[PDB]
This record gives sequence, C-alpha cells and structure tokens, in this order.
Amino acid sequence: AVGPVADLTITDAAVSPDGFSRQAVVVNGVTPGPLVAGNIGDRFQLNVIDNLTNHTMLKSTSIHWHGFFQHGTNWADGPAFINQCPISPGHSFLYDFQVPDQAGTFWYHSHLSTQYCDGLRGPFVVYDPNDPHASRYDVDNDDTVITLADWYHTAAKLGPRFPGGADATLINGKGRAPSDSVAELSVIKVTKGKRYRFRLVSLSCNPNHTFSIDGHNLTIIEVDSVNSQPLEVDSIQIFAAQRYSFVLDANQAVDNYWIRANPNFGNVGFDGGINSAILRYDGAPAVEPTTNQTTSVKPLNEVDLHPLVSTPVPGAPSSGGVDKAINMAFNFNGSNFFINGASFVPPTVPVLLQILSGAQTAQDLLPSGSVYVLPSNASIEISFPATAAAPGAPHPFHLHGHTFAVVRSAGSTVYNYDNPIFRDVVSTGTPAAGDNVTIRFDTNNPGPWFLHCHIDFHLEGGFAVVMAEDTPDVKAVNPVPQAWSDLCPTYDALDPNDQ
Ligand SMILES: *[C@@H]1O[C@H](CO)[C@@H](O[C@@H]2O[C@H](CO)[C@@H](O[C@@H]3O[C@H](CO[C@H]4O[C@H](CO[C@H]5O[C@H](CO)[C@@H](O)[C@H](O)[C@@H]5O)[C@@H](O)[C@H](O[C@H]5O[C@H](CO)[C@@H](O)[C@H](O)[C@@H]5O)[C@@H]4O)[C@@H](O)[C@H](O[C@H]4O[C@H](CO)[C@@H](O)[C@H](O)[C@@H]4O)[C@@H]3O)[C@H](O)[C@H]2NC(C)=O)[C@H](O)[C@H]1NC(C)=O
Ligand SMILES: *[C@@H]1O[C@H](CO)[C@@H](O[C@@H]2O[C@H](CO)[C@@H](O[C@@H]3O[C@H](CO)[C@@H](O)[C@H](O)[C@@H]3O)[C@H](O)[C@H]2NC(C)=O)[C@H](O)[C@H]1NC(C)=O
Ligand SMILES: *[C@@H]1O[C@H](CO)[C@@H](O[C@@H]2O[C@H](CO)[C@@H](O)[C@H](O)[C@H]2NC(C)=O)[C@H](O)[C@H]1NC(C)=O
Ligand SMILES: *[C@@H]1O[C@H](CO)[C@@H](O)[C@H](O)[C@H]1NC(C)=O
Ligand SMILES: [Cu+2]
Ligand SMILES: [Cu+2]
Ligand SMILES: [Cu+2]
Repeated sequence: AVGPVADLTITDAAVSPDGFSRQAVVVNGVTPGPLVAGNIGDRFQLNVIDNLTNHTMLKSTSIHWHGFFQHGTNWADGPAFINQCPISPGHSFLYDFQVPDQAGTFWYHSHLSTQYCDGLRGPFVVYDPNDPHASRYDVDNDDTVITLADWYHTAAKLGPRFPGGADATLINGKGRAPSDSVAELSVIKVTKGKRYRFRLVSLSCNPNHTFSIDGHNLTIIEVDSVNSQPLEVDSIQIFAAQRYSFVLDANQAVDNYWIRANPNFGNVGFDGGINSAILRYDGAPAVEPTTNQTTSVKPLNEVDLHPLVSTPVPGAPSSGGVDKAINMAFNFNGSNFFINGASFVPPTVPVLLQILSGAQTAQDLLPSGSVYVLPSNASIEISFPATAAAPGAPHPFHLHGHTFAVVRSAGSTVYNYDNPIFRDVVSTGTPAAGDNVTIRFDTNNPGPWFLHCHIDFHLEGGFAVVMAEDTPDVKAVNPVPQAWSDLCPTYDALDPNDQ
C-alpha cells in the first residue's frame, strides 16, 4: 500500500488486463491503482501529480476519495466543478484531509467526466487498530483486497454514450474477454485454517456484479465503511461503488476454487473463465479450478443488514417525519438524464467557489435548478422513486459527505426506522417492483455535496444534483489552501485541447 502521505502520479500508459492492449489512465503505473491505506485518525496528504498527455482520456483530472466525510475539507472531495476545478496537466495538487471518525473500505477515482472508466480508480482502506470485528479473522492486508472493475476495449469518449456491458470483468485487475481465452487470471491465495477479512470493492463504472466463491460461505461484517452485524451469505450482489467486508474461513480442502463476479449485462456467465478469478489454497496445483457453482441459497438482501452498534435513524418514524423531505423525479430523453426537470451541466465556477464568493441560496447558485440548499443540523429524507422514465435501472445513487440510513431498500416495501443499515451508495431498484428507495441523514457537514447515479455514463448524462448544506457556514468551516485557489485560474488558462 501507499499513504497516508504519498505521491499518486497519473499518466497515460498501455495496459492489457485481459490480453487486449489499450491506452488507459494509470496511477503509479497501474490500473486499478495501488491500494492507498492508513488508520483511523490519520491525516492523508495525497499529492496527485498530473502527468497526463492524452486529451481523449482528458489531460486534466480530479480525484474523489469515495466515502470520506471530508468535514472541514470540502475542497478536497473531488467532484470537478462542484468542489474544485480540475488539476491541470503538468501540475500537482495536494489533497490534505483527515479521517477522524471512520474506518473501513473505501476507494478513490477520477471525478472528472467519465475518466475513471478509462482507468483512474483504486482501493483505499482505513484500518482500525481496535476493530470490533478483529476477533472474527486472522488476516487483513494488501492481499485481502478484492477489486471488481468493468473493462472496455474502447475508451470512454470513443465508444457508445451508454455502453451495453463491458468487454471483461476484472477481479484484482485481471480477467478474460472473448478475444483471449487464456489470459492470466487473478489468484487470491489463502492458507488452510486461516480466516480472511476480504474487502470487496466495486470500482465499476456501470454494471453490478453478483459475487460468489465456489464451496465457501461469506460473513459480511462491513457495508460501505459501516460495521455491520455479521450476516452469513453465499452470494453478494454489489453495485457500482459499494464495498463489503466479508470473512472467509479457508477451511475447505486444499484446492482451487472459482471466484465469480457475474455482471448484470454484457458477457454474462463463465464460458472460458470470464467473470472469474481463482481462490488458491497454499499447496494446490497452479491450475484452473474445476469447481462448480452451486445455487445461491442465502443471497445478500440489504434489509437483512444492520449496524453493529445501535445507530439511530434521523427524524421520526413516519413518512416525511423529518425536517426536510425531497423527492427526486427522474426523466431521460435518450441522451440526458434529469432530476426534477434539470439535467446537470457542470458550472464554470465550481459550486464551492461560488459559495466562497457569496452565493448561498438556490437562486444565486449555478447551475440553476440543480442545487438544493439544506438547513443545518436537520434531518433530511430523500426518495428516489423508480420509474420507467429513467432507463438503465437499477441506478445506484451516491451521496457525498455523508452516510445515510436506508429506510426503504430496493425490493422491499418496509420502512425501517429502527435498525436499518447505513451506507453511502444505494440501489434505487426498478419500476417493475414499484420501488421507492428512501434514505435519511442529518446535516452536520457544511458544504456542497454531490448526489448522483454512480453509473459514470449516467452521471455524464446529467444524472446528478448538488446538496448545498449549511451555506452560511461553508466558508468558515472549510478554509481553502492556496493550491486549491490556484486550480481554477490554471485550468481556465488551458487551451481546450489541453483539458
Ligand atoms: C489517446 O487515448 C485514446 C483512447 O484510449 C487512444 O485511442 C485509440 O485510438 C486508436 C486510433 O483511432 C484506436 O485504434 C484502433 O485500435 C484497435 C484495437 O487495437 C488493439 O488490437 C490490435 C489488433 O490486435 C490483434 O493483433 C495483435 C498482433 O498484431 C495481437 O497481439 C492481438 O492479440 C490481436 O490478435 C493491436 O495491434 C493493438 O495494439 C496496438 O495498440 C495498442 C494501443 O491501442 C498498443 O498498446 C500496442 O502496443 C499496439 O501498438 C491494440 O491492442 C484496432 O483494431 C483498430 O484498427 C482497426 O481499425 C482501423 C481504423 O478503423 C483500421 O484502419 C485498421 O486496419 C484496423 O482494422 C484501430 O487501430 C484505439 O481503439 C483507441 N483506443 C481506445 C482504448 O479506444 C489514443 O490512441 C491515445 N493516444 C495516444 C497517442 O496513444
Ligand atoms: C454454506 O451455507 C449453506 C446454507 O446454510 C450450507 O448448506 C447446508 O449444508 C448442509 C451440508 O453441509 C446440508 O445438509 C446436508 O444435506 C445433505 C443432502 O440433503 C444430507 O445428506 C446431510 O445429512 C445434511 O443434512 C444443507 O441442506 C445445506 N443447507 C441449505 C442448502 O440450505 C453449506 O453447508 C455451507 N457451506 C459451507 C462450506 O460451510
Ligand atoms: C415515493 O416516496 C415519496 C416520499 O414519501 C412520495 O412523495 C410524497 O408523496 C405524497 C403523496 O403521496 C406527497 O404528499 C408528498 O409531498 C411527497 N413527498 C415529497 C415530495 O417529499 C412519492 O410519491 C413516492 N413515489 C412513489 C412512486 O411511490
Ligand atoms: C435531451 O435533452 C438535452 C438536454 O436538455 C438536449 O440537449 C438533447 O438534445 C436531448 N436529446 C435527445 C436525444 O432528444
Ligand atoms: Cu465514488
Ligand atoms: Cu444510473
Ligand atoms: Cu460523486
């Protein structure tokens, strides 16, 4: 791992994760990028050095540290034109923030256009030396991170606006496409008798994946950086940008077992060892598994997840029993997505810079119609009713700056105001099920925070709004470093072909 104080150098390079060589955006030479790690209480100083040269995958960049509250450091959150202007090619920018009150599995990715899909994404772990789940496992290290990623042979800006699936699913950076039946598979090593904390992180730009390991059950202990009660499952449907920790007990026969991550669309299944990796017990021959998948009898259901510790739901236990309730009405016209009638177009002046320049009301903030000003220290309920008007369901929405209670999950009609899981990315389900996924959070984090579908192609199409939380306190609470102040002039001075 690298960090908490580290350089992350961003370049364009040729990669071949599935045997097909293409130019990609890489971090310290690799995609997925290296594991960034630290411990709860740490200050991270992550110096992002932009050495990009290819305008088609963008020469500018900006990085979101997915899942972190960024309290007092809203300027470091990452979304381009929300929290900063992009970093310009030939420049570096220091993200300097603390993680005082969180531990778990996170990730980092470009938050400029669809650039993360072209490779700028990697895992990020914040360890807890007093982890309350520590007694459940023996091993938790670099080699227990499992990343899932969709990989495309055609670059984000060069393919269809809304691709119909990836060429390959990558597990720990490797996987197979139809074009190369023998490409190297990732191998995850375990020692018989040891218990492993696997940190499963979806770096996906679009598809969700149904994850399972032949011959093994999994005990979920963490959901999007929130410790859970232990939940035994035999498969996990993980949506773009979500994380789970699960414990695997390596107590089966020494052998090779298939690890499966089946996407919801694209090249589905396992012909030729696509959508697969290898769980290899020490002493097993260096060959492919020949294990068979068994029907999932205990799939994960989000309504079965509960916080490990008592975690009260904001507000009162009825619909709209909060200080402010917002409904998000979705539309789509073939190229663009809309929320409450507005398709998000990034403003010239980043939203945070607008606020620091005086703009504190929805009326004064740009883009008009996409900013929701929230009161401070208030309970908020947001509902995302699934609608056929917004194809590409299930849309996994992410709220920056916050964890939220999932009061109503996809595929459920229960409102749980008692002990629902808290997380940061939620499937909003499907219209076929009449879903109306509903979340609650408190506004104790002054700043503009993005709220959007984490299918990066949909975000690009405008499927986003901004929650402008406690605007009159944003400047005092989020002092900005000179380097941040310099971003917009530098970026704005760029030739368009150097963006
Ligand atoms: C800036 O970034 C953008 C975005 O990433 C990038 O865009 C690329 O732009 C080019 C030019 O438009 C696109 O080029 C197409 O690439 C197609 C795919 O090429 C892959 O496969 C080639 C064929 O492989 C077979 O053969 C070899 C044996 O020769 C074998 O090993 C293979 O297994 C397989 O059997 C392969 O040659 C090629 O590898 C070259 O390129 C990669 C980088 O792409 C490089 O890393 C390698 O070292 C090597 O130089 C690659 O693996 C290709 O099929 C396609 O060609 C057909 O179409 C053209 C035009 O329509 C026809 O005229 C031609 O005859 C072919 O029929 C064309 O070349 C490419 O797709 C874009 N990339 C992406 C990801 O979208 C820019 O290039 C970047 N800028 C810079 C300066 O790098
Ligand atoms: C993973 O979890 C599943 C679900 O809890 C476990 O499945 C259960 O496994 C036992 C066998 O270990 C099954 O019972 C056995 O069934 C056979 C055949 O009918 C019978 O001959 C035995 O006497 C015994 O009763 C049980 O049906 C099955 N339960 C299910 C599928 O709901 C599984 O064992 C766990 N895997 C591991 C590796 O721990
Ligand atoms: C999804 O849930 C929301 C939140 O409860 C529903 O919106 C409320 O609808 C009632 C009428 O039933 C209005 O009186 C409220 O003002 C709405 N709340 C808002 C806008 O915050 C919504 O109708 C539900 N949608 C579906 C499709 O079930
Ligand atoms: C969809 O709406 C957008 C944004 O308002 C508009 O620019 C675009 O032309 C429309 N697309 C289609 C396919 O009609
Ligand atoms: Cu993210
Ligand atoms: Cu979406
Ligand atoms: Cu975001």
